[PDB]
Amino acid sequence: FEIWVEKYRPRTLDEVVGQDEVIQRLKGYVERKNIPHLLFSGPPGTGKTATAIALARDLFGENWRDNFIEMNASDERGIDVVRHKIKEFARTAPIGGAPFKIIFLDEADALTADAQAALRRTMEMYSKSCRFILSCNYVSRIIEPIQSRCAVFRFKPVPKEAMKKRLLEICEKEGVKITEDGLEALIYISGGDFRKAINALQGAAAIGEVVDADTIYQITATA
Ligand SMILES: Nc1ncnc2c1ncn2[C@@H]1O[C@H](COP(=O)(O)OP(=O)(O)NP(=O)(O)O)[C@@H](O)[C@H]1O
Ligand SMILES: [Mg+2]
Repeated sequence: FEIWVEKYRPRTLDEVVGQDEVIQRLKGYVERKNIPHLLFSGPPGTGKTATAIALARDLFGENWRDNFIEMNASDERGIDVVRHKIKEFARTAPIGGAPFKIIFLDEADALTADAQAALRRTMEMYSKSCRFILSCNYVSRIIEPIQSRCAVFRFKPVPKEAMKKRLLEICEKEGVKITEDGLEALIYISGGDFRKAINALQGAAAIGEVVDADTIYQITATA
C-alpha cells in the first residue's frame, strides 16, 4: 500500500507544473529565507496545496513537517474550533531552529465575512512566529483586510500538455506501459484534476497489464 498521489507529490517548487509565474516569485522567497503571509487563489485541483507543501520543504529542509500544519478553514464546527487549533499549534516555538511555522488554511473563502474577521485576528495575534497560507477559489471572496495582509498568487488551470508530460514521467518511474489512446482516455477522465488522474493511473497499473482506454473506463466504473 503506497499512494502515488503522495509518492509523486512535488518535493520542491520546481516540481510543480503549470504555474510558472507563481513558482518563480515563490522561489525568490526561498532564496531570501522568508515569506510574508500568503494568499493562494485558483480553481480546485490546480496545485495550491501541493505548492504550499513544496514551499515548506524548500524553506525548512527534510524536517519540514515539524513546522507545518494543514487544516480546513470550513470545518463544520465553526471558526472558533479552527481558531483553537491554530492557537495550539502556534504556542510552541518553531522546532529545529526554523525561523517560523507555517499554517496552511484550505477553503478560507467558504468563511462568512464574520468568521474571516475572527480569523484575521488570530492571524495578527501570531504574525511573528507563524506564517499563514490561505487557500481560496476566488480572491473576491476574501475580505479586504486579509487580501492586503497577504502576498497574492493566482493559480491557473493546468494545460493538457502539462498533465500529459507529468503522467508520462510517473509511468516511466513505475514501469507502466500505457498506449497512446489509454493516455488520452486517462486525460479525458481527469477533468483537469491531477489527483483523480494519478489515482486512476495507479488502479489501472495494479491490474498488471498494458493500460489502454478500456482499462481506464474499467477503473473509472469501479470508482
Ligand atoms: N500543479 C501541479 N503540479 C504537479 N502536480 C500536481 C499539481 N497539482 C496537483 N498535483 C498532484 O495532485 C496530487 C494532489 O495535489 P494537491 O495540490 O496536494 O491537492 P489538490 O486538492 O489537488 N490541489 P488544490 O485543490 O489546488 O489544493 C498530488 O499528487 C500532486 O502531485
Ligand atoms: Mg483541492
